[PDB]
Amino acid sequence: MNAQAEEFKKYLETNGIKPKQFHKKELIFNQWDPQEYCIFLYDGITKLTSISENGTIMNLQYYKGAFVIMSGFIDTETSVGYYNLEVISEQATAYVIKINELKELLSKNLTHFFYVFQTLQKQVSYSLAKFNDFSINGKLGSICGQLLILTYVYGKETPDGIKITLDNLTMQELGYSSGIAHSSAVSRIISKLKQEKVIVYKNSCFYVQNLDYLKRYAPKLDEWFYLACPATWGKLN
Amino acid sequence: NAQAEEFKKYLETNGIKPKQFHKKELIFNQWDPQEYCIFLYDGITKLTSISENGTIMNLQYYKGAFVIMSGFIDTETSVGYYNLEVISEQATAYVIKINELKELLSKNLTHFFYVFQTLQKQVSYSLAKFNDFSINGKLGSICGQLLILTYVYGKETPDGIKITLDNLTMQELGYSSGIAHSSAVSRIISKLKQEKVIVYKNSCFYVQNLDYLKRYAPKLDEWFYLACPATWGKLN
DNA sequence: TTGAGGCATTAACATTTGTTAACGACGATA
DNA sequence: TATCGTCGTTAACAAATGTTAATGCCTCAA
Repeated sequence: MNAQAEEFKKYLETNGIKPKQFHKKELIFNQWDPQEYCIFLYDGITKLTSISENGTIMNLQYYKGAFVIMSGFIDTETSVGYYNLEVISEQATAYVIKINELKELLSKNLTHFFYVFQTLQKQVSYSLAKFNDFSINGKLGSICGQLLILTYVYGKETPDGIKITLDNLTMQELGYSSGIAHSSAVSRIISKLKQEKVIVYKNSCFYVQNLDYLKRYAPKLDEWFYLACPATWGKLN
Repeated sequence: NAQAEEFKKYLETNGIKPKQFHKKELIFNQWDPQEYCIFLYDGITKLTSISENGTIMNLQYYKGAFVIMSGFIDTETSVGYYNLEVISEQATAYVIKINELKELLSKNLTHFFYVFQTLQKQVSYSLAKFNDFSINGKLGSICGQLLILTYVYGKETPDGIKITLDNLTMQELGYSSGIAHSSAVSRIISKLKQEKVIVYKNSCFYVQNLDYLKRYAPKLDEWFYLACPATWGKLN
C-alpha cells in the first residue's frame, strides 16, 4: 500500500467513483475502441501493449498498483495514443474515471492534483531511462534491462538468488518487451546469461544471481529506481 | 503556442524573468544537478546523457515552447541526471526553482493544466518513440528519428523536404538511435539513398518518400496526428 | 601553395540478431 | 496407456550491426 494512493482512494469513493473488478486477460481499455479514461489501477498487475497492422505485439511497460494510467489528454480530452492495458495478475481492481470529471476532482483538491502530477513525472523519467538503456547495448542490454526492472518490482530474496514473482513470463513475453519477434532469439540470449552464471532458469522461473551484471547494462534504470523508487531499490542493496 | 503566451505573461508577473543562452551552453547538467522547471520559450535544445565510459546518448530534441522537468515537485529531488544543451544560435528560457513551482501552479489552475498537458505529450511521445525504435532495430531507429525531424524541422521544397538543422552529422544521428560508430549510420543512409528515400545536398537532408518512413515509425506518425495536429497537417 | 584535421564514404572482417526447423520435455485430454 | 499440442533448447543459415581502417573531399591556417 501507499499513503498518497490510499487517501486518493478515499477521495474517489467519496465522490461516487466506485471500484471495478477485472480478471486476468481482460482489457481495461484497448487500441480499437478508444475511450479517453483515467485508469487509477489500485490493486493488480497489468501490461501496456500495442499491436501493429502487421500483427506484431509490443510490450511497452508493466504497471503495478497503485498507479495512474491515462488514455486521453486532460484539456483536449483526445486520445494520447492507441494502447491496450491488459490485466496479467489473476485479478485486479481499478477506478475508471471519465476524463471530464477528473478535471473537476483535481480542481477541488490540490493534494490529489500533485499526486497525479507526481506519478506522471515518474512515468516521464521512467520512459527516458528505459529508452536510454535499451538503445545503447542492443538486444542483450534490452533483455538485461527488462530483467533488472522485474527484479526490483517482483523480486524476492531466495537461497537460489532473487526469484521473480511473476507467473507466465514465457520467452515470447520477454521478447515483446525488447522488440524480439522470435522466441528462439530471446532463448539464445538467456543461454548466454546462464553460461555466464548471471541467471538460472529454475522450474519456469528466473533467479537472478548476478545483479551487478544487469546494473552494468542498465545503469540509468537502476539510477531511476534509486531516485524515484528508493524503497523498492533499497530492499536489494 | 497561444497557451504558452499566457504562461509567459503569467511568469512575467511573479518575478521569474527569462535568461538567454547561446549555442553549446548547458541549461542544466548531469554532474552538478540542480532541480529546475525549464520553460523553454524560444530556441532548440537536445536532452543528452553521457555514460561512465564516455558514450553519448541523445534522448530527444526540444523546440520551444515546451516544459522540461529536472526534478520532482513533491520530493524536490532529481528525475534523473541529464543535460539540456542549446543547439540553436540563441535560445530563451525561464528557469524556475523547483521549490517555487509548487506554489506557482496552485495560484492559477489553467496553467497547472497546461504544464500537465505538456507532460502528457512527453509521456505519449516517449512510448511511441520507444515502440518504433524497438521493432525494426537500427534501420527503423534512423527512419523514426528522421520522421521526427521531418515533421518538426521540415519544410517542403521543389526537391524533397528540407530538414533545417545546421549540425546534423552522421555521428549526431547515431547518438539518437544508439549507434556508436558513424560508419554504421552512413551505411544505413547509403541504403536509404539507393532506395530513393532521401538525398544529401549541402550536408543537408531531403526527404522524398515520407510514406517509407511512416512504415518504420507508425506510432510516431500516429503521435504527431494526435498530439501535434498542426505540425502533422503541414505534410498531409 | 602546402599541410593538418574533421567528416563522409567504402571496404573487409567479427559479432550479433533475424529466421526457420528439428529434437525433446511436459501437460492435458480421451 | 497413447497421442495431440505448447514451450524450451539447439542447430544451421541468412541478414543486420559492431568495429576498424583506408580513402577522398573539404575547410582552415600559415
